[PDB]
Amino acid sequence: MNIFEMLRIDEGLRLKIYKDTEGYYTIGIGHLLTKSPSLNAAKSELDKAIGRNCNGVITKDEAEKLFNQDVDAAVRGILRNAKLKPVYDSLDAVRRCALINMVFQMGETGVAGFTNSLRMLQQKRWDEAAVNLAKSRWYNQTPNRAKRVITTFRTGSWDAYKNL
Repeated sequence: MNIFEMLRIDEGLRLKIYKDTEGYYTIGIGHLLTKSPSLNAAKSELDKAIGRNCNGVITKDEAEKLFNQDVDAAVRGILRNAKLKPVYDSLDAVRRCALINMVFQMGETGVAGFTNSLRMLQQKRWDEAAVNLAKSRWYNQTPNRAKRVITTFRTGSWDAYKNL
């Protein structure tokens, strides 16, 4: 398993504009288009993103292209972030994937807000950190996904995704 396979399990693939768990306009593999309530604003962002007139629909090809960009941006954001970088560097390969997953879902900013958990992950206090991560809006709003990510941090293995 790798980051792409992991995210693709968590996000799914939709070739038509759709709404977030959050109600936001999205397409592809969890590519947020706009936080704005207009389908029209979303359509406009979509065409801007792809470089063609899409009329709200893309190909698999285009979806994966956006996906490659989003993953690349997530990793680069982590590396540029003063709070994130140190944690990332301290982690093993599997756990690194779990941090990347969080960043992709919630953005650099959102994750950098989990001060106490970050501290515990750096210290390699896996069980403690898993309990602290669960105490969040994130876990209450998307519990099955959060619990997959959390197990990943707890165990350092891909078991949560084996099932799936």
